[PDB]
Amino acid sequence: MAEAAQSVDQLIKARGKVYFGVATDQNRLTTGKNAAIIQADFGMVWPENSMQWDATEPSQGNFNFAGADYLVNWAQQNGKLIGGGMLVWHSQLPSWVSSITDKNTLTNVMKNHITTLMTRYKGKIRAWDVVGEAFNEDGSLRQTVFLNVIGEDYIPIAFQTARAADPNAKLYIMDYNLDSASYPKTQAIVNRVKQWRAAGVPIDGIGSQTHLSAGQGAGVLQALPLLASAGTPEVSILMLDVAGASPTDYVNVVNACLNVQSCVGITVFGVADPDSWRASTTPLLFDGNFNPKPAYNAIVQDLQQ
Repeated sequence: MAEAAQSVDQLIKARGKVYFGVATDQNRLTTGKNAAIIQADFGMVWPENSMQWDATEPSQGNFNFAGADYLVNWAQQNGKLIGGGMLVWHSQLPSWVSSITDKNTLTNVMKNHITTLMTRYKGKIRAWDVVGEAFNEDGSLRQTVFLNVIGEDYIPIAFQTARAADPNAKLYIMDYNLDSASYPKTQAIVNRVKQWRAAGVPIDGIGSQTHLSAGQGAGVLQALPLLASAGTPEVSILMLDVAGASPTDYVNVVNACLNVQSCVGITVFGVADPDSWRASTTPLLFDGNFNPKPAYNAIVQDLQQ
């Protein structure tokens, strides 16, 4: 009953991009047709939760890598690239980290978390989301424990530490609602990343978590070039999904990446609609029967060359 298809990963590489990827983890790989679809159609996998802080360091200095190892091992078995993260994020943070008020203590904790995770997989990981969701909607920095205890230097320090732990990895800052050039948040992240790179922070990429509502794909055609103007080596579309999964929206986002030389690829936030955090809007590229949806076939048509 499986349908004939083409790999969007193979097609996007033929157009000069690095990958078309997907978020997943052990329980998805064990169920449905996820592993088979990822094997056939996607070239990079990202851990949805198994590399988050609550999963990997549930108490200080006590690391748990079972779920992360599963994904890394599966990807290597199956010839897939691997992305990791998020290393520094206020969500899915254990309470013991929020307990800390001493600046030097939290710095050491953050640096240890980054170094331990990145060293375990040194040379194996294409890219790490070093800092995620650091900005408020108005463009100011989000008042997380890291900002409140360490200050603004937590971002410089996090990236310097990551570069040392694995110099081969691409180091990303990531955020959401960067989907319109008109947003104060989009302009602010660009301004701050330019200034951070002038301060020597090794921010290799900006990753735009592109959770779109219907019709918002068109806006990414202007938002992504604006993000590229920060001058980072790379940008990327991360955690893509689209309410309604209209082919027009999905093709607009793909074309945004094709239009930007620093865009290295696109990652979709899961395989099949029923597993989406917004499943009721059927926002992914495969349906509940694990068959490719019209948007998948529209991407395929757009990437033919």
